Parts: sequence; C-alpha cells; structure tokens
Amino acid sequence: ARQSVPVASLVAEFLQEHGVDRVFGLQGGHIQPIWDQLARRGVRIVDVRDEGSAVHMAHAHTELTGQTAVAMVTAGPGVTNTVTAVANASVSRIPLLVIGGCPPIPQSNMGPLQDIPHTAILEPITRLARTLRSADQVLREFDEAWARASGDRGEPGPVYLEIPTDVLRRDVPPALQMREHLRAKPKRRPQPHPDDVAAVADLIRAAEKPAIISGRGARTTDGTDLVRLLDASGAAYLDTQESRGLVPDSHPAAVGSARSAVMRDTDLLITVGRQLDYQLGMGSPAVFPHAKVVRIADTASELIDNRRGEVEILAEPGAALAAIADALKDHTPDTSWRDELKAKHRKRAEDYRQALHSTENGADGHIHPNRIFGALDALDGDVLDLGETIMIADGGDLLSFGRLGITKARRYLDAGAFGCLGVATPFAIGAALAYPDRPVVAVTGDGAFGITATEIDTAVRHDAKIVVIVSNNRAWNIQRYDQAENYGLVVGTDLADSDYAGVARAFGAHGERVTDPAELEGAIRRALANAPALVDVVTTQDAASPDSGKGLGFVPDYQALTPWNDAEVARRQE
Amino acid sequence: RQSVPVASLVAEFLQEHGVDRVFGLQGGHIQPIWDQLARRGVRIVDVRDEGSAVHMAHAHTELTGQTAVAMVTAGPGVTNTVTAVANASVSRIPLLVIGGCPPIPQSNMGPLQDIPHTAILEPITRLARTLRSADQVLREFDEAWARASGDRGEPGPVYLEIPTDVLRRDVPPALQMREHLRAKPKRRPQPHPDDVAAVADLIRAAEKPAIISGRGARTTDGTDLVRLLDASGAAYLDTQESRGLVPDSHPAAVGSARSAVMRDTDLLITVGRQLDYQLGMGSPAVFPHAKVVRIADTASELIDNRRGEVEILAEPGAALAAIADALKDHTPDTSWRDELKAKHRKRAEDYRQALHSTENGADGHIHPNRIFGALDALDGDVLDLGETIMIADGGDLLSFGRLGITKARRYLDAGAFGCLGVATPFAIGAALAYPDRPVVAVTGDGAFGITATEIDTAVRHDAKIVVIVSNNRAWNIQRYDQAENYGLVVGTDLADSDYAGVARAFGAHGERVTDPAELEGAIRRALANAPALVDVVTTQDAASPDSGKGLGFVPDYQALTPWNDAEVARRQ
Amino acid sequence: RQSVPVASLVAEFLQEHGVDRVFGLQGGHIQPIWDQLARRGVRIVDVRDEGSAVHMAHAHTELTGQTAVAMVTAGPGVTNTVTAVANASVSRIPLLVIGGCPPIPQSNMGPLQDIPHTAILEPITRLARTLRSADQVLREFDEAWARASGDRGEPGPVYLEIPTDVLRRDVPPALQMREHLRAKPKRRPQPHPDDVAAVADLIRAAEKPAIISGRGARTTDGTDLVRLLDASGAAYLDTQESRGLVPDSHPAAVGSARSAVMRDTDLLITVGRQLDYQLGMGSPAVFPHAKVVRIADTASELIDNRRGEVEILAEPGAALAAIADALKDHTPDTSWRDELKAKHRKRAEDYRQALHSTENGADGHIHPNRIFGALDALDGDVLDLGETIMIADGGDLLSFGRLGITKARRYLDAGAFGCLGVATPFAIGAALAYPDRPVVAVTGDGAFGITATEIDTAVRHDAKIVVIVSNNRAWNIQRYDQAENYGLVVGTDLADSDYAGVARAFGAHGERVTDPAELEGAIRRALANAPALVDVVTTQDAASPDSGKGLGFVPDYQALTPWNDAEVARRQ
Ligand SMILES: CC(C)(O)C(=O)SCCNC(=O)CCNC(=O)[C@H](O)C(C)(C)COP(=O)(O)OP(=O)(O)OC[C@H]1O[C@@H](n2cnc3c(N)ncnc32)[C@H](O)[C@@H]1OP(=O)(O)O
Ligand SMILES: CC(C)(O)C(=O)SCCNC(=O)CCNC(=O)[C@H](O)C(C)(C)COP(=O)(O)OP(=O)(O)OC[C@H]1O[C@@H](n2cnc3c(N)ncnc32)[C@H](O)[C@@H]1OP(=O)(O)O
Ligand SMILES: CC(C)(O)C(=O)SCCNC(=O)CCNC(=O)[C@H](O)C(C)(C)COP(=O)(O)OP(=O)(O)OC[C@H]1O[C@@H](n2cnc3c(N)ncnc32)[C@H](O)[C@@H]1OP(=O)(O)O
Ligand SMILES: Cc1ncc(Cc2csc(CCOP(=O)(O)OP(=O)(O)O)c2C)c(N)n1
Ligand SMILES: Cc1ncc(Cc2csc(CCOP(=O)(O)OP(=O)(O)O)c2C)c(N)n1
Ligand SMILES: Cc1ncc(Cc2csc(CCOP(=O)(O)OP(=O)(O)O)c2C)c(N)n1
Ligand SMILES: [Mg+2]
Ligand SMILES: [Mg+2]
Ligand SMILES: [Mg+2]
Ligand SMILES: [Mg+2]
Ligand SMILES: [Mg+2]
Repeated sequence: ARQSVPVASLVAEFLQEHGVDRVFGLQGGHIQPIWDQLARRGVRIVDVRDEGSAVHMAHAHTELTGQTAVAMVTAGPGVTNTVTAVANASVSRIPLLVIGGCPPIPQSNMGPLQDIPHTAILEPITRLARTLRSADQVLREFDEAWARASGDRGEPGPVYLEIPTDVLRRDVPPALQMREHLRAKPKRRPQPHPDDVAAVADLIRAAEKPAIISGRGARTTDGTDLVRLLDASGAAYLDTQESRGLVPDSHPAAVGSARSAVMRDTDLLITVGRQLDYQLGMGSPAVFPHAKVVRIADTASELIDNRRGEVEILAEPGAALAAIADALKDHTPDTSWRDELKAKHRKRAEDYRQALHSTENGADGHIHPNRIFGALDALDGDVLDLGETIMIADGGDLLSFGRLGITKARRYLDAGAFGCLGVATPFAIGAALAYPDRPVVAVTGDGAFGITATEIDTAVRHDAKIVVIVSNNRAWNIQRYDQAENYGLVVGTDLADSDYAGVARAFGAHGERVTDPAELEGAIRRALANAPALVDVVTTQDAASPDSGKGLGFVPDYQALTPWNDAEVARRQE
Repeated sequence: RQSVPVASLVAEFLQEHGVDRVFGLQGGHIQPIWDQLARRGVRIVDVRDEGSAVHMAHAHTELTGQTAVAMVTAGPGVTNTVTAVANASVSRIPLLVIGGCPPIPQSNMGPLQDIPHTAILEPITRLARTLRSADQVLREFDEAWARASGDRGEPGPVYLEIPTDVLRRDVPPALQMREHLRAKPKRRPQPHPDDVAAVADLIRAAEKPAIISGRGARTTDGTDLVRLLDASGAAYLDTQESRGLVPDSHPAAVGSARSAVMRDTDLLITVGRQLDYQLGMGSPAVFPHAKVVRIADTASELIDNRRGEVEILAEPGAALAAIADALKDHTPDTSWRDELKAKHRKRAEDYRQALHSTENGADGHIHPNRIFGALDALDGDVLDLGETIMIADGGDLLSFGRLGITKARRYLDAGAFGCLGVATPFAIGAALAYPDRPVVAVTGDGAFGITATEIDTAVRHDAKIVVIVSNNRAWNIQRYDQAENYGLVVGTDLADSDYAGVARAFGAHGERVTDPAELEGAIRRALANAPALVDVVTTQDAASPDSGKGLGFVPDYQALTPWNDAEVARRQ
Repeated sequence: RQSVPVASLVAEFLQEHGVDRVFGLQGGHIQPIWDQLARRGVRIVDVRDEGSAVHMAHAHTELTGQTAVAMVTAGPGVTNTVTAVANASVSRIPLLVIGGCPPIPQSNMGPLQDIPHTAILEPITRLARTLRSADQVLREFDEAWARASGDRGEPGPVYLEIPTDVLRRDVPPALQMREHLRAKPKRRPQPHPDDVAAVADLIRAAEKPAIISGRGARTTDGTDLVRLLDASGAAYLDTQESRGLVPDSHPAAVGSARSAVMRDTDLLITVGRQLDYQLGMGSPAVFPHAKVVRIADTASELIDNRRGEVEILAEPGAALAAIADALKDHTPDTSWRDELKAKHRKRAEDYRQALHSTENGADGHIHPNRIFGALDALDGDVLDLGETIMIADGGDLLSFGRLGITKARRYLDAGAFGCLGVATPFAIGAALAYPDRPVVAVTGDGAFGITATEIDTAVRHDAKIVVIVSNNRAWNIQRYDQAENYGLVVGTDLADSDYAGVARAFGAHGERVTDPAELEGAIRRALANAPALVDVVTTQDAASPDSGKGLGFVPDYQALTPWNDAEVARRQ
C-alpha cells in the first residue's frame, strides 16, 4: 500500500526498481534530496572529482554490463561539466540517464543560482532532455526517458532529466504512483522477416568473398549466433574498437591483421550493428570497391548511414544471425579466400606480437610504447589472465599502438568514434566497480591522462582496482609529429617530464616510474599486486603509430585517412 | 594584399584586433590557424583541458578589457569548453572561442567529431556559427567580435568554427577589407540630460541613497563613481564582480553593513549590476524601503526583476559624471551613511584582526580564516596586496574569502554561476596579463581537483601564481548541509591528499602546512618561488556565512533562508 | 550515368522513389527542381498557399501509404508550411518538404529570405537540413526519406533545403549511386513468439477485452484485426485516424458505446494508437478496470502515458495474426461485447434515422445534422458512400461529423492537432489520388475561410471535390462557450457570407441552401458538377457532443470535463 512521499523518494525508488545499484555523480544542493534517498535505499553513491568523469563511468558500466547506468549532477556547472561525456555516449549510442539539478520554478528566468538552459545545451546530443514540472508525472517521465535511452522513438543513447528543487520536495499521492512506471522493463526483441533472411542467405551463397564487420549492436550479443553465421557462411570477420571479444582469436574467420585486404576484396560486406562512419571509410565504393552491401541491426542508425543494403534487417541481431545461419543449413561455403587470409594473418599477428617484447628504444633513448603491450603479453598466465581482463586505451599515438598491441582482453574500451581523450581513468573505475574480481588495465597517453588524472583519487576512495599505464612521451605526440613533418614548426604540442607516479601517490594510489624497458614486467606485476596503481613509463617521441603514418592529424577533405582520401579523389574523376 | 588561405587571414584578423596571446589545446582541425598564429608571433598558451583555456581568456578580458581568444579542436575540444563558456555568458564577458570542425564534403556522414557544436553553444553564446564561405570569414570574425562586446545582444562569448577544407581555401586580395581587419573602439552611448536630471531629483529627495556596483561599473576606473558618491552622500556596496573601485577609507564604503544598507535604503542605484540572486532578485522583501534607479551600458543590467523609476542606458562613467554635475549645489544628508560607516569601522577592523588568531577547529586543524590572516600580515612585507590580483574558489573557502580578501588590486571568483575550478586557470590568465607581481588564488580542495593539472600549464609557461588550498578533506559546505539537515553524510568526503606533491609532480614549488603559525613562512616561500602551491590542512569544524544562511538548501524563492523567509512574508 | 546538376538528380530521386506528383508554389529558389520535375513528367499541383500543398501531401500519404512531397520557396514559402508540418508531425505522417534557400556565399548577409528554416522546423520534423555538398545530395535525400518512415525516430515529416548555387552544381556520374536513387520497401519487424503468447494468455484471462485502433492499424487492410476480434471476442473502437477497418455489422463494432467500453474493459489493447487526450491519456480515471497491452511498429504508440503488461514492437498486421493464431482452441466469452452490440444497434440506428428529420434551431436555420441525413439518403442513389472519401473540419460541425459520417471508404479530419482549414486541401489531395469518385468534405465556415482560395486549385487541376459548408455565421463551438460560461460573446461572430459565390468566383459550381428539404437536391447537383460547393445556412442553436463536454474550457488534466472530473477524484 503506497503512501504519499516526495518526488525525490519516488525517483530513488524508480532507479532501484529499474535495477540501478550504483549512481555516479558529484553532490550539490539541487540534487541532495535525491542523493539522500539513494543512500537511504542502499544504492551505492560513486562520488567523483569532475562530473564529466561520472558520465564516463556510467558509459563504461552500460557498455560492459548492458544495464543502463545513471549519473547525477547539480545545476549549472555540474550539468555543463557532463557535455563532453554525454556527446561521447551519444556518438557511441550508449543508453544512460543523466539527472541534473535545476532552480525552483518560482525563480525561472530571474537569475537564480545556476539558471542556464541545460535542456537546450543537451537537446542536440541526447535522445531526450526535459525539465519535469509536474510532481505527479515525474515517475511516468522517468520511465519513458529510460525507454528512449534504449532507443524507443530514436536510437540508443543518453537522456537528460532535471527536476526543479521545489518539485523534488513536493508530495505525490499514492494513487498516482503506478507500478507499471516503477518496474524494470525487458529490452525489445523485434524479429527478422523470413523473406529478408532468405534474401541474405541467397547473397551469401552467390558471394565468393563474403566479409562480416561487427559493431556496437553485435557486442550486445554473446557472439555465439555470430559464430554460427561465420561457420555457415565461410565469411571473413573484422571487428571494430566497439565490438572486440565476440569471436575466438583462433576462429578460421578471425583475420584482424588483414583489415585492408578484407575491405579491398570482399564482394559482400555484411555490417552487424555497425555504422559505416569514418572508421570504415564511410562504406565508400573507394574503400570497398567490390562489395555488395547487407546491413543487420536493431536500429536504423546502423542500417541507412552512407550505404544502403541490398537487404536491411531491422531486428535483434542475435535472432537475425541465427535465422540466416539456419537458412544456410545445407550450404557448403567456399572458404578459400577466408583461409588464405587466415594463413597470412596467423604469421603477421604472431610476428607482430613477438616483436612487442624486444622493440628498440627511440633515438631519444626512451622506451617504445609497444614494449608496454609486450610486457602485458609476457605477464599473461603468470600474474594476470588477459582473457579475463578489461583493457582500456586512450591518447593519440598510444591509442593507435594499443589497437594492435591489445589482442587478448575479455573486453576493450577506448576514446570511441568521438576520439574522446581522458576516458581511460573514469572507464577503468566504472569497469573495476562493475567487475571487482580482476584488475582492469588502462593504457593512456600523457596528454589524455592530464584531462582526468585527479580521478585517481576516486579510484582510491572507492577501492577500484585499476592499473593505469602512462606512455609519458612529454608531448601530444601524434600532433607534435604532424606539426614537425608537415609544417616544419612544432609549437604548443610539447608537455613536460611530469611525475605521474608522484601524482598517483599524492592521491594515495601506488605509483612507480619506469625508464628501463627491462623493468616494465616487474613494474606492471607490482602495480597489479597493489591496485589502484599507476606505472609512469618514460616513452620515446621517435615512434609513429599507424594512425600517424596515415594522415589522421591532417583531416583530409573526404576521408579521415590519406590512403582512403586518395582513393576517394580517384573515385570523383571517373 | 595577396591571395592567402583563410587560416592566414584569421591569424591576421586576431593580431590586428589586438590579440597578442591565444589560449587553447592543439588538434588537427585548428592546426592551420595554430601554425599561422605562431608564425605571426602571437603567443600560444597551450593548456591541459580546453575548459581552462576559456577560463584564462575570461580572466584576461575581465581584468584588461581586451577581448580574449580560446582555440580548440572539433568534438571533445569544443564540448570541453561548455562550462567555461556558460560561466563567461553568465558573467557577460566578451570572448571568442574558435573551434575546429569537419570538412564540408563529410557533413552528417559520421566524420571524426561531427557533433552539432553550434546547437550545443547557441543557448549560452551571443553567436555560434559555422563559416562555409572563404571570402566572408573575415567579415564574420569582425561581426562576431562586435557581438562579443554586446552589439545586437549583450556582452559575452561568441563561437566560430571553420570546416578544415574552408580553412585551406585561398581568399582573393580584393575581398580582404581593411575595415574588417582593423581594431575597433568600444561604443560610448551617452545619457539623455532629462534622465540625468530626473535621477539627481530622486537623490535630492532621498534620505538614505545607496549605490550597488557590478560588472559595468568595473569597466570604469572608479573616479566618476567616487564623484557621484561624494555629490550624493550615498552608502556604497560592491559585489564580487566590482571590487576595488572605491578606497576602503571612503566615507561611503560600508562593506560589512550589506544587510543594513539593503534593509534601509530609500533609493537603490544599480551601476552596471544585475538584481539577480546575489542581490535578493532586487525584491521589495530584501529592499523594503527602496525606490530603484538603474544605470548601465546594457539593458541586461536595466530590466531584470526590478525596473527603474529612471533607467539610463549609457557608458556608466559618463552617466555617473553627468549626475554628479547635476548635483551641483546639493548639500547631501550623510547622517545614515556616517552611522553605518562608524559601525563598519568596528565590525570590519575586529573581523580582520581576528583572522591572525582564529582557533583550530575541534578536529585540531587550521581554520581557513588563518590563510587570510597570514596574507594580511605579509602585506607591505613581501607583497603589496594593493597591487595583487586575488582569486577565490570553493564552497566554505569562497564564502570565507569574500570577507578575508579586503585589499586586492582586482578580485576574481567562481562568479554568479558558482563555477568551481576557475582558481588555477584564472590565476594563470591573470599572471600572464600582469607579469610583474605574483597572483594569489585561494581555493577549496574540491574545486582544485577539477583544474589541478593546470599547475603544469603554470610551470611550462612560467605564470607566477601562488595557489593556497584549504584542504579540509571534503566538499565541506555540502558535507555540513548533509550532517546538519539530513543526519546523513554520504559522497561529500574527500581524502587527505598531498596537493603540495601534485604541484611538485608538475615542477611547481610545493609545501604542506598543518600548524597555523607556519602559514606566513610558507606563503613567503611560495611567493619567492612562484609558480607555487601551499597545501593547508584545514578544519571541517568551520561554517562560512554562506553555510549559516542555507545557500546549500536551495529555498523556493531566494538563494538564502533569511531572504526566502522575507519573500514568504511578502507573498502573504 | 553522366555528370548532371543536383536539380536533375533530385527530380530523378523523387520519380524513382515512386513520386508521380509534387504539391507546391513556385519560387526562384526551387525553379531549378520545378523545371526538372516537369521535364520528367512528374505532375506539378501548384496551390494558392504553400500550407495547403503540405496538407495535400499529408492526405496523399495517409490514404495511399506512398510518401508525398511538397516543394516551396525560401523565406515565406517555407514559413507558410509550419502549421501543415506540425499537423503531419502530430499525426505521424511520412512526407518530404523541399525548401529553397539562399546561395552559400551570401549566408548571414541578409540575402533575400535568409531565415533559419531548419531551426524553425527542427522541433516538428524527423530531420531538417541544409544540403551544402552537391555529391552527397542524393544520399541525404534517401536517408531523409527513410527517416520520414520512422527510421532513427518515428513516422513524420522531413525538411531538406538546397542553396541555389548547390542546386546548379554538377555531380560526377561515379557519385550517383543506384542504391540511393531506387525505391525501398517498408520495414516489417516481426513479433517475438513469447510476447504473442503472453498477450494471448491476457486475452484468455479477460472477461471484457477491448481493442482500440489508430494510425498503425490503418496502415493494414483490417483483415488481421478482424481475425483477432473473432478469436478474442473483444469489443472494437476506432479513432478518427483509423476508420473503415472493421465492417459496421461486425459483432465487435460498438461505435456508439465509447464510454461504456472505456469504463468497463478489463483489457485495453491499443493497435498503432497513442493514449493521448483523445483516449483520456489512457488514465486509470478513464479506464478504471483495464490491464493494458500495446501493439505498434513504433514506440510512439507503446510508451506514451501507459505501459503494456506486454508491448509488441512489430508490423501490426503480423502481430494481430500471430495473436489470433495463438488463440487457437480458445472459446471467447462474448456476453459483454454482445450486450454492448445490442444497445449500439438501437442507439446508432435511432441516431442515423433522426439525421433526416432534425428540426431547425430557434433562429429558424438548418441543423447541421441534416447535411449527414442528406448524404445518408443519397447513398446507393447518386453516390456509394462505401467507396467515398469523407473529410470533416470545424468545431461543432467536426463533432457532429464524427457521429454523422458512418459509411466512408476513408475518413480524414482536423486530426489530434485540431488543425482547422484541412478540409479543402485534404479533399484536393484525396480527389487527385482517387480520381474515379467525388470526395466529400464537410466544413465549418470558420475553418473554411483559412483555405477557401484553394477552391481555385481544385478547379485549375480538376479535382472532383464537393465542399459542404455549415454556414452558422460563427466560430460557433467557441461562441457557445463564451455565451454559456462568461455571459459575454465577443470576437467569435462571423457574417452571412456567400461561400457559394466565393466558389463560383473561382470557377467552381456553387449553390446556397436555406431550406433543409433542398439539401438532397443541392448535394446531387454538386456531385454531378464537381468541383462544387454547397453553402448551407445553419443554426447557432445546436450543441455538438464536444460542446456539451467542455472541449472549449481546457480543463487542468483532461481535454473533456467528465474525464477531468474522474481525474480529480482519482487524484484524491
Ligand atoms: C584529428 C585529431 C588528431 O586532432 C584527432 O582528434 S584524432 C582523435 C584520437 N584518435 C582516434 O580516436 C583514432 C581515430 N582513428 C581510428 O579509429 C582509425 O584510424 C581508423 C578506424 C580510421 C582506421 O583503423 P584501421 O582500420 O586501420 O584499424 P587498426 O586496428 O588501427 O589497424 C591498423 C593496421 O594494423 C593491422 N593490424 C591490426 N591488428 C594487427 C595485429 N595483431 N598484428 C599486426 N597487424 C595488425 C591492420 O590490418 C591495419 O593494417 P592494414 O591491413 O591497413 O595494412
Ligand atoms: C547550491 C550549491 C551549494 O550546490 C552551489 O552550487 S553554491 C555555488 C558556490 N558558491 C557561490 O557561488 C556563492 C553563491 N552565493 C553568494 O554569492 C552569496 O551568498 C550572496 C551574494 C548570495 C550573498 O552574499 P552577501 O550579500 O551576504 O555578501 P558577503 O560578501 O558574503 O557578506 C556576508 C556577510 O559578511 C559581512 N561582511 C562583509 N565584509 C565584511 C568584513 N570585512 N568584516 C565583517 N563582516 C563583513 C556582510 O555585511 C554580510 O553580513 P550582513 O550584513 O548580512 O550581516
Ligand atoms: C526570388 C523570388 C522571385 O522567388 C522572390 O521571392 S522575390 C520576393 C518579392 N519581391 C520583392 O520583395 C522585391 C525584392 N527586390 C527589391 O526590393 C529590389 O529589387 C531591390 C531593393 C533589390 C532593388 O531596388 P532598386 O534599388 O532598383 O529600387 P527601385 O525603387 O525598384 O528602383 C528601380 C529603378 O527605377 C528608378 N526609379 C525610382 N523611382 C522612379 C521614378 N519616380 N521615376 C522614374 N524612375 C524611377 C530607380 O532609380 C531605379 O533605376 P536605376 O537608377 O537603377 O536605373
Ligand atoms: C579533448 C581533446 N582535445 C584534443 C584532441 C585532439 C587530439 C587527438 S590525439 C592528440 C594527442 C594525444 O596525446 P597523448 O599524449 O594522449 O598521446 P601520444 O600521441 O601517445 O603522445 C590530440 C591533442 C582530442 N581528440 N580530444
Ligand atoms: C562543478 C560544480 N559541481 C558542484 C557544485 C556544487 C558545490 C558548491 S560548493 C561545493 C563544495 C566545494 O568544496 P570545496 O572543497 O571546494 O570547498 P569547502 O566548502 O571549503 O570544503 C559544491 C560541491 C558546483 N558549484 N560546481
Ligand atoms: C487555426 C485554429 N485557430 C483556432 C482554433 C480554435 C478552434 C477550435 S473549434 C473553433 C471554431 C471553429 O468554427 P467553425 O465555424 O469551423 O465551426 P462551428 O463550431 O461548426 O461554427 C475554433 C476557433 C483552432 N483549432 N485552429
Ligand atoms: Mg570538463
Ligand atoms: Mg535530441
Ligand atoms: Mg603523449
Ligand atoms: Mg573542501
Ligand atoms: Mg461556424
């Protein structure tokens, strides 16, 4: 038998009933009424140093667990501190709820403390951004916003709700507190149409070099239906930064070191929960010169962008993949192309991984960042199980080296399609609190690190067992290198030889500096035994990542990378 | 003139408009402009977080009156500015943010960092545009610069972004017009004599006139304001945004009598000041006896919440001088002002003296007021507070700072927006603007963690700042609201962090203080070795004035409980 | 493929996507596209007011299921569409508006008609963009077309504009991709069997199940809906947007029992229908006994106001069929449905009979119900109402129309938006879509004055419409609220205008009727001579159902007084 209670109590209850067991945030007066109620219900409060980091932690939680996560921030600068992290979640299509404080209704437009247009600022990068002015309707609005965060009436992504403090304190009569709005809801499961399933299976049977490229929507599955389709199709398989870990490394389809060869030669590109954005050359005929196109997703955000499918399936991707696998029951696939790529991939990836253990110092006498990945690979099955480890990468050159150097991980997170520097520490904290049994390892550039370094404090106060490894090359180095190479003028891209280990120790974390690459395995072993911990690696400026070599820093007219841009320029003059 | 890329013409526009430094953080989308600024000899002050670059621009413009410039790359570079842009918008500070953005051919296709920057910033800018016509970029820059001053709006931040393909396009020489490149003077609208006369009539009829200053008054040197105070007999209050205009010894300057002035004035004259929550919305509940007059060069300081019986829209100096002239032959009645001044002398002097001996709290740690006591004791020894730029930031620390900082050439703080983390970026902007003297920033530990890594910026660019941290291991004004009013403290504690160690890790001088008697020495050594941080282990057992008045509770009608109580009584 | 201008490629995209007509009003900014459509043989239906062109597109898409297209020039051409765009957005109707806009070089310089079209339309469109990259225009068109269907949003209007310099730019052939030119099928997401089973379980447990249809059900042919009604024993209500799916004689069809069904159902099943104000917000105050199930192909008809114990997101036909199949072996309990059906037969038959003899009001003029009586009497004589598209518009006239129009192949009206003036533009779109039969639009005089000049469009394009005007010299539902509830009638009277004369002035057949016995003859002659208008001099002494229920008062919680009273009781 419900009673009359304040909006603030109902909001705390809505969240807990929807399966929220933690709220990331930073306290202010505008949200204290909710903050208090969450604590009294036993919801864990993870309080941070910068509200942006709380939204990064929510992001990591939802991406890893599939549970929509929640950040709570006060009016004015509390909300404006979230915009980068909200934009990043919007770009990556991650369900999350930001609850903001805002001034009481009587003072609207009168210059109360922190009256800025939060909803107008956030509308462009949210699925919903509202001020809730009717106490009796707050539960309803919460439940509808939660559904919109999952993608209802839009596509998956962040939502924003704010409740004027006078409304937070208003009582709601029990008759208006409806169980259907309080209760957790299951995810939607739209199913494929059998005609579209049949049509894709026909394209696969007629293709000689089918390739699957996965993304976000595939990563919401466990990968088993994806594997069933790979087996039934003979397709080669590429993942992206947002879809690592779905297919065993030894699978005959898994050809991660043959990215260019797959895109150049596939006659049937099958996207699974994946945008054809700049990360896949806009799906341009310039980059996929032979490919017919099929798109499978539970959101048209991964069906209609840049290329249209000969067939497009809007359905739960696991169901779609299983249905197509079933339709290929009596198909004997032609695997010769996939198998030739897999034979070459085995050698290229094994040679690359082996060479990580002995990469030479640069001309400045400092460690090559590849040695960090070499050291991690050497510790695998000794003091950590990389196969159970959540790996995070962030920075410029460091991030690009990380994409090749991180091959075994239960899960991978990074700067995202948005190129959001500073996610490493907040992501590692969200990851470690989600999965408390194993250290989380975040490898970051020094530039990226300076943005969220003070969250080391959060890791210590909340006991998040993270290991942060900093590639300390005294520079925004991928940028420094573009300046030097293409302008003959390096200016405002140098940083200093800062003591990041000392910063970590100043906030009560374990910290150590490494200048000798032979010390790396030991330093990372000690960091793992004493997490939360930072290893500050003095790295070379004389090292170009693959992203560096390919003009990422230059921003060409048509494509993110020079080679792809050159192919696009040729395509325009046919 | 020759044919040159948009990127060159932008660098030239800035330098010709008097820009000698740009704050920012490099990315590929803005490198073409970045390069051209460096080749022209414009100083690039590169930061650790783009938000801090916009804070630095803000401090430069507020102190110098010269519109300042931040430059950031596409996507997260622009989104990292939103708090600092909002803070400048709230404070009405002219500044230009130049963002990178993707090339035109890739619009809406998911290129790297294609988010709607202009839609995000439109609500908190005077202008937010994407510049797609190479030949018109110069024009757009000049018009945006005028709008940052308040043209077609009110003073505040503007945002311009140039797709990278447009940055690289040549402009023919005939389209590069001198009138858009050249620096422009500020506007100087003059008062109408009938409005001046009508204000002088109101002053002659008033027994207890009071002047409250703000942003617009602070754009003057104070001399015209002092002339009107002399001619009117008015009491004088400033606000956080208008400190240092009137000598402390002036018979009108009654800074410890804020409540008595608002309760009893029969003529409130606002000078370039909003009647926002900082002045009780100008409500009759807070000014129960006051007729109202408003003077400003922007209706943002004329129409908000209370209307003037007279409103003057003019350059405020000219308006103040004209009213002073019109009070030729008036003998002002100063008895109320003088009675407040006598009480003020006692109250302010006893308060400042007590700063040198404030007891430790019950937890055995330093009362933050001892930091202001130590700074007062060093005045005329190792620093001239009268020439010093002082910055305050935090919760309880900020409220204590408002009373403890009484001599400063200039004062900056969290602003009407309550923007925590401004201390370090403001101190850097201030120090590079005025390189002759250390700048002193006093901050809460909570606020400091937001922008602490900008200590690195201060060291790399040799900004002579001294940061003093009130390290009370807490968001303490919030922790205190929780404990007092909910009996539940949760998620407002921090730790006993080594902020001296953080500062030393970034190559700054650093010292920790636990004994209040060590403060003078530590501050002396910090001043001699700037950039420097003093980490003061402070008490949680200390309630600021803001704490005692319910700032943390957020009442229905007013920011503070006493004002809210008065508003509830007015409403029935 | 060859190199061709953007303007040609746009014309080709439209024709390939199945567009055989474009509604609009010519201007210089869109002439390049206008010309190319005509050269390709796409019919141009030019109108008197751009709003009407978008109304015509709306009616075309709602009736045919083919996305329709309006094209308007820059500035006032685009701003004239805003009501019709809002109406399509509220009703969730796919349509494309193509606006002109100024060339890129002149952006922000005050060129002719540079207003922010995309900012004005963003809040009421699924997409609103300015297309600045010639090679990407085709792609943008195809993606916008998909978003109009509901992709990345929900069904509704999209807006695209192309600066005139871009319209004139060539696209190389390699960039003209077949996949963007070609027509696309509608999406067909399928139900999950566990959700289908869980709905069938709820139906088996229910004693008084009721199905209420809307937009999404009306995109089907009704056969799957009738299968579920047969298998479930459910009562059936439609709404204005879902008429004609279930034969009137079906044992479930209880259209005169709306209140009894909502009061007593223990299982409300919405089929492609919002629980907006038209269904009492789905409030427990209006459905006090109902569990809720929601079925739709868009969460716009699943999450609003009430959540389902089950929600099915799927093509509604497939969902209905699957649930019918799952009710294999169920014997439904029809006693409640049958008791409503027996009462419905009497009430609806007595009501329809009474339409032929309704008395004149106290002012001696025709009761508008006689118009529906006359149409009923001509059925099977000079027109087949069962094949006729019927349109209603106005205040009291619209409410009388909801009861008086019982046979129509299809029905359109003012919509949930209450958009007065749709009658004539809807009738024109309907008539050009279905050229074999006259379309009959019944309208208030108030509503008609908004779009009356589109009679000219009907004549110039030979749309066989018959417009019947309820000429009560008033905005009468409003005049009646004023008189009853304020004792002051002011600014709601119109005059005894000659609407027949207006119609004849634009070359249409026209007749005025003052004697109710003349209605059958006048409507016969109008049908034989379409396009035609019948101007009926109607009473002000006639309260519609909407009038009696306080629609005009706007209560706090619900659109109607009785529902509002029930909501107030629920709230205490
Ligand atoms: C513009 C600026 C600088 O101001 C910014 O803001 S940048 C923002 C921060 N940076 C980012 O967010 C990065 C954005 N860029 C990208 O995400 C990528 O450049 C891309 C998605 C556009 C392209 O990535 P790739 O498709 O090239 O994928 P990678 O995983 O990086 O693969 C690189 C190469 O290594 C190869 N490879 C991968 N795993 C390997 C393995 N295990 N062993 C050996 N080789 C391996 C791979 O095949 C490929 O070689 P190739 O076939 O093209 O020759
Ligand atoms: C809501 C939350 C907590 O989540 C937030 O986000 S808060 C954001 C962070 N904080 C802020 O941004 C501050 C916001 N508040 C304010 O700016 C102020 O509370 C106020 C402007 C609204 C009110 O300030 P006052 O008018 O009280 O001004 P102060 O300079 O603080 O003076 C306080 C008292 O000390 C007095 N005083 C000033 N200088 C003195 C002196 N030198 N010696 C002695 N007394 C002195 C002054 O007269 C007054 O006493 P009284 O007259 O009312 O009795
Ligand atoms: C693009 C499209 C078609 O789709 C649209 O939407 S157009 C929208 C509807 N039309 C408009 O709103 C008109 C917009 N255009 C204009 O306003 C004008 O074209 C203009 C302002 C841009 C240019 O006007 P002018 O400066 O040429 O001024 P007018 O008063 O029209 O003068 C025309 C000529 O007559 C002359 N003139 C004026 N008064 C006269 C007099 N009394 N006797 C003799 N000659 C006279 C005048 O000097 C001038 O000749 P000249 O010196 O250029 O040779
Ligand atoms: C918030 C923001 N501002 C700028 C940029 C632009 C950028 C992308 S990569 C990069 C250099 C990163 O340096 P780091 O030290 O982390 O890595 P390394 O190259 O190994 O030295 C910058 C400045 C982005 N994406 N985000
Ligand atoms: C970005 C932002 N997030 C939250 C808040 C809300 C707030 C206002 S005051 C306060 C406490 C500040 O603690 P600090 O340690 O600096 O000061 P002290 O009381 O002396 O211990 C908070 C959290 C604001 N204004 N801005
Ligand atoms: C564009 C617009 N402006 C006002 C209104 C408000 C309204 C709703 S009903 C009504 C009266 C309609 O008078 P009409 O003469 O057509 O009907 P009748 O009652 O039979 O005499 C008005 C003015 C609406 N909905 N739309
Ligand atoms: Mg930030
Ligand atoms: Mg939005
Ligand atoms: Mg670096
Ligand atoms: Mg503190
Ligand atoms: Mg009427």
